Amino acid sequence: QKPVCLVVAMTPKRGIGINNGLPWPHLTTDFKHFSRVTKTTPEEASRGKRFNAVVMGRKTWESMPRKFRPLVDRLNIVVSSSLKEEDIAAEKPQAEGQQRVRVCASLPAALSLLEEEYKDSVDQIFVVGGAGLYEAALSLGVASHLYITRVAREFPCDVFFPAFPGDDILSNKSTAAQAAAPAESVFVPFCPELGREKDNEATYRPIFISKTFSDNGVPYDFVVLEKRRKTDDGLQAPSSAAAIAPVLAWMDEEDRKKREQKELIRAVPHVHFRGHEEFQYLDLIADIINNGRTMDDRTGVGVISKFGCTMRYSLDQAFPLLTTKRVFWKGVLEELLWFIRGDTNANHLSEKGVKIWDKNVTREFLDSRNLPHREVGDIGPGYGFQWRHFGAAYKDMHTDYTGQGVDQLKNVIQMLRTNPTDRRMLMTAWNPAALDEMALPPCHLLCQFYVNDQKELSCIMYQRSCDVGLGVPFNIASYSLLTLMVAHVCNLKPKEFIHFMGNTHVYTNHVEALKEQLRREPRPFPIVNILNKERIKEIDDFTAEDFEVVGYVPHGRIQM
Amino acid sequence: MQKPVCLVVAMTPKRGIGINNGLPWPHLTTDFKHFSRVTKTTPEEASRGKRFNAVVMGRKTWESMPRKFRPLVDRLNIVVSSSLKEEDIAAEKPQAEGQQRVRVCASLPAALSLLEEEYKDSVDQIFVVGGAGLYEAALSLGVASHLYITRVAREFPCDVFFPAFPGDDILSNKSTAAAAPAESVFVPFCPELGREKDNEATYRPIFISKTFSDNGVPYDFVVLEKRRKTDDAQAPSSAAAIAPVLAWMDEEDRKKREQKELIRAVPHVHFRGHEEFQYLDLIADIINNGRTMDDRTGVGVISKFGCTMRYSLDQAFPLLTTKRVFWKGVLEELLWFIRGDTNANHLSEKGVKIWDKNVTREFLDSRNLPHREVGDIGPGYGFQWRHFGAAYKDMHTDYTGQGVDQLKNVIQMLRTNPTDRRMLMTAWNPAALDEMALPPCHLLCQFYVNDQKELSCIMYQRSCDVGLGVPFNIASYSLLTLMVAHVCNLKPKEFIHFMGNTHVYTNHVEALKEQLRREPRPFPIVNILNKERIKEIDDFTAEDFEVVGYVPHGRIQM
Ligand SMILES: NC(=O)C1=CN([C@@H]2O[C@H](COP(=O)(O)OP(=O)(O)OC[C@H]3O[C@@H](n4cnc5c(N)ncnc54)[C@H](OP(=O)(O)O)[C@@H]3O)[C@@H](O)[C@H]2O)C=CC1
Ligand SMILES: NC(=O)C1=CN([C@@H]2O[C@H](COP(=O)(O)OP(=O)(O)OC[C@H]3O[C@@H](n4cnc5c(N)ncnc54)[C@H](OP(=O)(O)O)[C@@H]3O)[C@@H](O)[C@H]2O)C=CC1
Ligand SMILES: O=c1ccn([C@H]2C[C@H](O)[C@@H](COP(=O)(O)O)O2)c(=O)[nH]1
Ligand SMILES: O=c1ccn([C@H]2C[C@H](O)[C@@H](COP(=O)(O)O)O2)c(=O)[nH]1
Ligand SMILES: CCc1nc(N)nc(N)c1-c1ccc(Cl)cc1
Ligand SMILES: CCc1nc(N)nc(N)c1-c1ccc(Cl)cc1
Repeated sequence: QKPVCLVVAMTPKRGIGINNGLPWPHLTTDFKHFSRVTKTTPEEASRGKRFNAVVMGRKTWESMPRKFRPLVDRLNIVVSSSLKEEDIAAEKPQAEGQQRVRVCASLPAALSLLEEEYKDSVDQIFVVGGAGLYEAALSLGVASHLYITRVAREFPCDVFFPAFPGDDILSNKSTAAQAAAPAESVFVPFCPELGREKDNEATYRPIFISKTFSDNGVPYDFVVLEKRRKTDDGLQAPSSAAAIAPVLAWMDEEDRKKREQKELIRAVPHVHFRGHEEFQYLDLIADIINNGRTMDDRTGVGVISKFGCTMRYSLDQAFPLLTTKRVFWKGVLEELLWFIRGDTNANHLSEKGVKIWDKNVTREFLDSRNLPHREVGDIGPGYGFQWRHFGAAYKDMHTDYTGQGVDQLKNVIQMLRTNPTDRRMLMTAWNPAALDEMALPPCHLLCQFYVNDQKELSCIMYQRSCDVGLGVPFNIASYSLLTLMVAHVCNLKPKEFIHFMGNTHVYTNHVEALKEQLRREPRPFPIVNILNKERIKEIDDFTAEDFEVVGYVPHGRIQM
Repeated sequence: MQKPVCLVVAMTPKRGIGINNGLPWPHLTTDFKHFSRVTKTTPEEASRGKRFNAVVMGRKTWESMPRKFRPLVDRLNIVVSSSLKEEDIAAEKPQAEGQQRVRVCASLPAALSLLEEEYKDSVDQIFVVGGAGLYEAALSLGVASHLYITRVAREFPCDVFFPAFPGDDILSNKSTAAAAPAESVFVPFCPELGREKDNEATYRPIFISKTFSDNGVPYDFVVLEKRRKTDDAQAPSSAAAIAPVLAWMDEEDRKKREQKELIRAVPHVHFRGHEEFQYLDLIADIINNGRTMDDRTGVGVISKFGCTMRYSLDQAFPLLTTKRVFWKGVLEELLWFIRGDTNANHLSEKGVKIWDKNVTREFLDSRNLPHREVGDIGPGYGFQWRHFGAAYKDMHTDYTGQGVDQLKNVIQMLRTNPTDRRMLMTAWNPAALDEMALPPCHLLCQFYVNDQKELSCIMYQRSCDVGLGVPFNIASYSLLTLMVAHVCNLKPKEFIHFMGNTHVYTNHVEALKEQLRREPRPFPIVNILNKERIKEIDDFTAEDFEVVGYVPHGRIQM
């Protein structure tokens, strides 16, 4: 009895085709993935001819170009009542060592044919579309695994993958007892022989979530879902390992005792291959809750903290705007352009609807800072003032500072353009002489740039204090966005943002909300495009209308 | 023999194990726990009708054992002796219920046969636990598959020594003495074949732990494995479902790996607990995976961007051991930093010349500082630490009260509000960079206190020569953390190293590959002397520190 899997690419609304074609421009990595999965013999992936079978409906077969069909090096089965096997053979000369294309009247007939006629030759069976055959395979319950390429952008479609148990992997579902009726869905039998019985309901659970890819401006990732019941929950010589085991046992005794005391928090534990880069962020939250120390802090709330943490995010395919909770993109962008301008007037942010600075520039708060001479909204000689005018004497948010202090951002960009191997391309906001004049001591206080041999730019930012629940996603996007902007005006390609964290903490009053967020599987990351690239020559040329975020499909509000 | 035999011992770097029929060092608590856990645990519990292990010892070791511990409880005890009588031992202290009668045997082979014969169903593992006479017999018989060695990092006077053995280079540097065939015990690989030229074994490390200490004594744990000397010059459905996808995702890295000869430090060590493995693994990862480019001086640099390491400070001090670190230089330069001094002649006159090449008239002129006196580093590291933002005239000026004194600010906050999240000290002053002989390399450090009065430090370094600078930099900021912890009545916990451009020079690669053949030795202890006299960071002098148990490998021939 041979394994059956489904292989499909779909939009978040399950769109898979239009006018008997695909909805999107060509997805190059997905095509490699489709070929490799369906052509790979089982012994190869784990490292007389044996081959796999691909089963498709008639429209999917018709949708292919004559030169491309049948799919090479796999047995092709077409489910159809009208197509004839002789016609297919008559299309073009049969190639050597290629299986004759078979036509069957239903999916059960196709599987029975493979089980019986191809018992010694076929290894694996892939159902590869379209919606008619996917629906048949789901309702039959024969698919142990679904290989889904989640395309993050929406496209006009007229053919959709059937709704299925587990399709919350694609998009947000009204499920908090607020749905008007049980969601539309195929019934998937867990034991296929027992059909539709209440006791026999299955669901598909993700075991695999890759990092985000893109081609042709389309972001997407790869997931593998495994059928489950709905009522469900180095290497060394053995002698070497046995000699070592008693020493490890006593060395781990103190940790094992404290593990067995508390319950260990773990983000979406059923996902075994955790390639998505947001798993760094989810695992960080879990590790702070599990292993941080509870302590007191400036605000009085109480925190769990760890000291010295790192994450890295790729910028060459997609943009790390986190998906298990929506990030305030407009605030990230408006605040970064404000920084770049050297602006210290937080009212300019507030009037645009970005309120993040307001609580720290009230008359009340500025007086707690012993700055009663500060007009409301004046953050003092803080972040952007130090970036563009490091060391200048500060009067107020209305003063013109052109030519005062050191313009670090200009110096970094000039060095990247002329001497990109330089090891001093740094920008800092931490000016200890100015700390008492500021509304807040800088939090993200240092960044460093680096170029490799292929004109790829990377950025490290060092943050002294990190609220992982609320601040960290925002800071990831700010400095990733900065890296895209610097790369563009320096004729570089953005490669990586690297995040160095000092005091890294969650607030104890957020612990329960974070546990709920840690039940969410990350979605594919969006793409951030720079618009009007020919117009933008210098870092000061960017405006708030020069950016577009594409394919951003985050989880909704936290039910807590 | 169906039953495994292992040797368990603690020894100084000179193989010393005993004096006056006792141990040569103050009590080592963690080693005593380790000894009990290893010899007591039966592999049902290690891997996770009574079964037990046996411990076999010589008569003097039996006599040395404090009577409250003797016989070793929950283990069968066998004493090898020509004079002790089993009846006398039993009458001296009769055994509790469910404990084993102590046996007496005339030789190690007699003891091992008794165990294979009479204790077939009950004994699991056999440990030889001393002393030198029984260790020598076991080594020469070749019955011990593994050696559990506690490496005590300090020499102590001893009158009894572990025998010289093949593999004892794991302990200390071996001079040009050849002497070994006459000196070392010959260890049969196949014990049945005895001493034949084709039957020669050696012991190789598979396990090196992090460094522990008790009572001022640093030490670590290694397990050695017997080898031939001629060796030397989830559910399957889930996993199978995932495999084709991983196969294509890894195809690019796989085809580059197949073309590269991967560098790997001492790859026979499988458990790599020693914290110096982070440094050795970093060298390897830079050579395997760094990008080769050219730098300021036109030579090749292999570089990576954004690396980290972490070193514990609560038991030992991370003075690296695969190559000697210039401790005097580390300590003098830090004291100089703490003074805000910028006169590199003050270092040079103490035999610390690390700054000289960057304060010569010729070099200073290349910095467009022709008005700088020889030896004047400008407003650099310690000046920014103690006088941040102050305007700089020369290295003779008195800058008292000028600028921001970050170091004093950090100490006062640690003393008064330790959970503050702003305890930072920076040397990166962009307004002063052009006046400095060198732009600062280690430019920012941040402190943190947990709920147990334990202090940690992060230092951020923009440019890291892993071959030469980084071991020095690690010692500098670990030492600074020890000093800050003391004057704040805190305990030092951890030094965390954040690295930007992390590189090795291509013309060091050959010498580095040699270094990567060296197994790390236990870290030494750094003690602060005269603690009662030292109340403020400025109070420390060079005489206030001692380095205990520092046993680094010697110089690289390449
Ligand atoms: N994004 C992706 O991964 C994929 C996208 N697509 C897109 O999907 C669309 C085509 O899919 P679709 O339109 O659903 O058509 P199908 O490929 O499902 O072919 C439908 C035909 O196949 C036969 N058939 C299908 N289901 C059954 C069944 N249960 N029992 C018996 N015969 C059956 C019938 O053939 P007859 O009428 O001859 O009896 C039916 O008319 C195209 O736009 C294509 O581009 C296709 C594959 C994968
Ligand atoms: N640091 C460590 O890990 C350890 C240290 N020690 C230290 O080692 C010292 C004792 O070791 P050591 O002095 O060598 O004495 P031993 O413990 O080796 O006992 C020596 C006696 O044991 C018997 N014996 C030993 N080897 C043989 C043999 N091959 N064949 C027959 N009988 C044998 C003889 O007993 P008889 O004379 O009765 O025939 C011999 O006189 C003490 O200082 C002790 O503290 C001990 C154990 C571990
Ligand atoms: O960009 C920022 C700015 C602030 N914070 C958080 C860290 C702390 O929780 C708090 C700042 O207060 P202090 O670290 O100064 O105490 O806000 C961030 O996470 N990111
Ligand atoms: O404390 C120090 C000072 C310097 N370097 C190394 C790093 C670089 O190889 C070189 C300084 O060169 P630049 O990065 O400034 O170009 O010295 C260190 O590793 N540690
Ligand atoms: C490469 C497109 C693709 N990607 C994935 N992940 N699955 C598929 N089933 C297909 C596909 C679509 C149309 C045809 Cl005709 C064949 C295959
Ligand atoms: C705990 C000391 C110790 N540590 C180790 N690692 N091995 C040993 N063989 C011993 C030891 C020393 C003397 C006696 Cl009598 C028994 C055991």
